[PDB]
Amino acid sequence: MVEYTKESVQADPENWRSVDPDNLVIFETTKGVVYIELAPEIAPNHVAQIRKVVRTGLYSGTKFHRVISGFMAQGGDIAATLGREPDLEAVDGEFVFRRDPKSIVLTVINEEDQTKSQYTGFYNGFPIETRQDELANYSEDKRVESWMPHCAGVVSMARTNDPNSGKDQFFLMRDESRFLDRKYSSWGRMLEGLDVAKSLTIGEPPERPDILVSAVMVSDLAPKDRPEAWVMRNDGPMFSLFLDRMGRDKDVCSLPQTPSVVFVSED
Ligand SMILES: [Mg+2]
Ligand SMILES: [Mg+2]
Repeated sequence: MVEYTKESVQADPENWRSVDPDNLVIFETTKGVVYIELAPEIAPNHVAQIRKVVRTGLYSGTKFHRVISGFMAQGGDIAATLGREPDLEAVDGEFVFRRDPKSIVLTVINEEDQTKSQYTGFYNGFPIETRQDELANYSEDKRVESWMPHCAGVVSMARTNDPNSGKDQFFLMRDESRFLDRKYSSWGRMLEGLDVAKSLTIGEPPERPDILVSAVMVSDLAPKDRPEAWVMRNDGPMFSLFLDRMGRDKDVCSLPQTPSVVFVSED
């Protein structure tokens, strides 16, 4: 809706947060590129797992083997294309995190007095849903339960009925899917490439699935080769204007994603 230049973003740290290259993953697919920001504060062990799997090279060539319109695109089944079970352990479910409301502060969408058991907002460009902050007054850890809801753009971990079976398979959220919330380990967000995810070939499985051609951690690239990503600061005034413009009656998943931009290197 609004295009932001690299110059305008770099000059304005009040409104733009630079993404850590070790939190930035490039998924090159047969429908285009997806840039994912990892969310270590939301799912620390899953974020470590994704870095680990990416760095094995084993995601390369994995299919998007389960793609459901209006839901998600699932990929990352290494065994299916490697031809053998990979040397890879499962990761325990991380469906919620314990948030300190004095430390990790959500930007609310509506400033009106809250009256529900839960609310949503943004932190570092990630959508967040939470139990009420007032519970932290008396909880044993002075924290409250929060999670990253499965809005379009979120990236999460596939699993079986076993909550600890997440390992390699992931899904790219194509549409708001709140029935997944608190049941699947969301761990990242597509800064760019939601449209790419929404274009992956549908099927269970597709006859001829799209492919995750390569995955790269940006921190593993030489400095001059690194794309540079920025995410609008939810607590800054440009985001206030964005909410004004888009509608503050909307829940976090009915808004667009937090404005984000990825700039690739010159030749
Ligand atoms: Mg769709
Ligand atoms: Mg409250």
